[PDB]
Amino acid sequence: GWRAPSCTKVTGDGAVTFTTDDGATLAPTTGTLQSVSYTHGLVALDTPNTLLATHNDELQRSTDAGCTWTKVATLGSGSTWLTAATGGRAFAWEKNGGYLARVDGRTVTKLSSPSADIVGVGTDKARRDHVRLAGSDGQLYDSTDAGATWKPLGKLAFGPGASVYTVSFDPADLDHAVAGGMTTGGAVTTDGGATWTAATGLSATAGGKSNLFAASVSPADRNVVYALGIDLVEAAPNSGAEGRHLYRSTDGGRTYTRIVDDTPDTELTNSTLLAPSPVDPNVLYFEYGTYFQAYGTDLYRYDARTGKVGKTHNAHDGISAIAFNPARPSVMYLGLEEVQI
Amino acid sequence: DSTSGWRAPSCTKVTGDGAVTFTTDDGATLAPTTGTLQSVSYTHGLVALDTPNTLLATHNDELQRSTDAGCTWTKVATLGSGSTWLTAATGGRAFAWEKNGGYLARVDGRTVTKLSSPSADIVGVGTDKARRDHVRLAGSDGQLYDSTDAGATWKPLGKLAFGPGASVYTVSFDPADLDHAVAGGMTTGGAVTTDGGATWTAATGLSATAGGKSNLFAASVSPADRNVVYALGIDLVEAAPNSGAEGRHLYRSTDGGRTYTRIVDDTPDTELTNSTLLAPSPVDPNVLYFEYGTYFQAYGTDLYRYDARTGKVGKTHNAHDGISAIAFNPARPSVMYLGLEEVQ
Ligand SMILES: [Ca+2]
Ligand SMILES: [Ca+2]
Ligand SMILES: [Ca+2]
Ligand SMILES: [Ca+2]
Repeated sequence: GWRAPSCTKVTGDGAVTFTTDDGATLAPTTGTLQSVSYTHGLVALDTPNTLLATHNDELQRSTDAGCTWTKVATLGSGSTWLTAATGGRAFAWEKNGGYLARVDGRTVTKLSSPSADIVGVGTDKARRDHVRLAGSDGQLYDSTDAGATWKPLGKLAFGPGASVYTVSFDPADLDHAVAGGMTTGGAVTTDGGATWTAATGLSATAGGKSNLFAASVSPADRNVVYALGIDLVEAAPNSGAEGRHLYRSTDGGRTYTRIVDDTPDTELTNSTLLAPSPVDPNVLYFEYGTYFQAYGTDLYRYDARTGKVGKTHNAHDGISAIAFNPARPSVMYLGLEEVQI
Repeated sequence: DSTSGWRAPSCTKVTGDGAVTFTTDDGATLAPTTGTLQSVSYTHGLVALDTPNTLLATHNDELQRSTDAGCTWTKVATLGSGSTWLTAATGGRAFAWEKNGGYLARVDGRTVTKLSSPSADIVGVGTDKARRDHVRLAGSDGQLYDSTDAGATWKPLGKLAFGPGASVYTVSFDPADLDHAVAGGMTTGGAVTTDGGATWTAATGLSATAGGKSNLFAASVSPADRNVVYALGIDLVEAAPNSGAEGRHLYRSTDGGRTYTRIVDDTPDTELTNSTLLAPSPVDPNVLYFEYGTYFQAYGTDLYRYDARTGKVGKTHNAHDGISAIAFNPARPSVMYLGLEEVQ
């Protein structure tokens, strides 16, 4: 049922638009985005032509593949991420906060998160009531009643006393997850947290420490993981080297290789958004944007076939979220930021 | 009757190993060097001395000297540290010290006197222009120390800049007044003393939020105006999680370090890091030079020039991996000496 958008202009408040050319042009929106705005929540659902977004605390829905956006509800948090689930369902959650809710069509059920500091959420494609969640100590939690109740699952990803930035769940297999921590680098599980294996390759120095700020298992190939981190040995004081790179694993998160470096031409931060292509395992989108000096936003496209990074530029202050049209993934939905300087 | 003081370099190429060159046009062109800088190299130490046409540099562990305004560089000695910074004193003297280390030595002409630092984690050194043998030093706990015998012996001076358990990225001394110093802390923002650390005023303006936490990584008092201070920091409130904002800016004070205003933001056109080198003009209080460089994708080095008259930043670009130190010709400050980096 899914189709490409049958429009060139979007009817909505300006928080969500789309591009058909990797950001070279953005569809005009009827509304003008107002400061202060972030759009951290944006997903395509399995339901044909249906998307959800959260613009600040406003949950929005489109049922015509992004041509029209309408308010559904106001959520109890002003900064939520979305994770799609089977059957017109999604989970809304505050990254590094405690807010957690379930969306069923347009109905919102606020849940009791088992963690006050959520760093990842994953859903079971085969079992729509099955959902997992990670806390910032590296503990995974499991629910089989659509998030109504929760049990701890498995062991801590890096053992006790660790600070975990992120857990990315393989969309094809919730038993497969990657964790990124402070000084502890990366870890990977394939048995739902029963055992964890430390990743290598995030430092150019054997056994070197690193921060793994963000990770994303490719929906295109369970063996491909994209990551953002700092090699703490490379970032030795007085070196003046930041040590910040993007990385790629091709063995499911066991070993990583540097693929992009933090430069003015490929600008990285500790918060760079990672958007792997859902169909091409070679392709990673990422972005940089700032309102300062009205610099605008760079939308980057990495392709592992050559290792090269292309970029387009637009005038918005940032892109907070990216989703892909399932029928034509070259159509990309962009959730936008506007901050008044 | 003539004196023969400082002059601009009377040469077109530099005879030396390639760690130090000069520019007459803010980095648009760099003087060629006879030698080719080799990996792995950093030149963290570089100063112009008071003595006519004399400079010192440290290229890794090699102390180097020039007596012809940078046209010829020769080895002086191998130092006990491979990463040292230089602070000029009067006449022919400088102090060599390892930032965030314990190595400390005095250079007089070509003579190196190894000293015993009162701190194993040095974050700042300042010299007294009026008293040749008077020097001060800061440790990473925020303690200042005082020596009146050219660094041979030391006594603690004043109180900790921030207090117990609050460590310090830097202490910058006013070159015109060793009683005036700026301290930069981890989450504790900035402080300033005008009485040699007896009292410390907490700075404002490093966070856009009143009382907000911040990191003050680097600070430099203008040699052209004791009230002008340039600084590198992160506004930790602005850098809130999920905001995506890095919170990193350059700042300027016009009251000696009591209050700061943002002047430059971290963008691809004005690239900042937690280690951005700060080099205020020695003669124009409006002008600050700073640097960004990386060898990744052979990006090279941007040398930036901020001017408070207009608020604008200009830049030049060169192909080196980085500029690790900057000094100015005292007689002709548009002549700038650059210490360079090279990494495989
Ligand atoms: Ca960067
Ligand atoms: Ca704007
Ligand atoms: Ca930067
Ligand atoms: Ca090089």
